[PDB]
Amino acid sequence: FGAVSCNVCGMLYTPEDETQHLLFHNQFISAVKYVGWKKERILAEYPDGRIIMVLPEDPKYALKKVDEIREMVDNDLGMCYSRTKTLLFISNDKKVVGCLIAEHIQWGYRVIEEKLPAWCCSTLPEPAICGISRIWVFSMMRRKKIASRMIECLRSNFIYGSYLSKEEIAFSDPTPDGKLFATQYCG
Ligand SMILES: CC(=O)SCCNC(=O)CCNC(=O)[C@H](O)C(C)(C)COP(=O)(O)OP(=O)(O)OC[C@H]1O[C@@H](n2cnc3c(N)ncnc32)[C@H](O)[C@@H]1OP(=O)(O)O
Ligand SMILES: [Zn+2]
Repeated sequence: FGAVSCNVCGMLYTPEDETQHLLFHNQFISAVKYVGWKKERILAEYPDGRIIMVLPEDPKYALKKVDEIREMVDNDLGMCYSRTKTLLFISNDKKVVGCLIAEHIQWGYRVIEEKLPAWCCSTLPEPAICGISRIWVFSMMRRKKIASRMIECLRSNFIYGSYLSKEEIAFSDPTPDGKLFATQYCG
């Protein structure tokens, strides 16, 4: 062996990999700490937690909380923020186990892109599509159908009174995990 997987941070490190575990560790535990603000925007309750949503109009403490989770997600993986919404899964331990950021696109044209291993589809844009920019769940909580619950809550609530359909959702170019999570839906 010689390499480790941290039991509270999830990273696998070791040189210079441990001097990078410290910085991500500190960024992690400080990011996932959810105190529990008043009048949170719960979309669904669960035995293993619940799903809140934050909007760009919310208090500063909620927004700054989201940018620090976001900034944590990006380093764990390596645009216009006024139109986003962010969903967070919190554990019963008052910790954030899942994050999903989706942009409301007003000017998106359906296109088909040829890709052997660009055609227009309409003269007008689609009325509303939900672009998923970030989908993240903490490694020691993965494979527990909790991103699936963030999509299910995404689609029930990203636009009040309507239930997003496969046509009405896009996403940014995925990772292997994002791909492995997507073929869930394709079919
Ligand atoms: C930003 C972009 O748009 S791409 C960014 C993608 N995010 C990441 O890569 C971060 C690291 N990965 C993760 O956080 C998670 O693996 C996510 C976000 C991809 C999905 O979270 P998960 O909780 O694991 O997904 P969830 O449990 O809800 O459903 C996963 C399903 O995907 C399918 N799947 C198959 N293989 C895998 C795999 N290796 N990993 C994940 N899902 C898989 C399964 O059908 C699985 O359902 P099942 O467990 O009942 O068999
Ligand atoms: Zn650690």
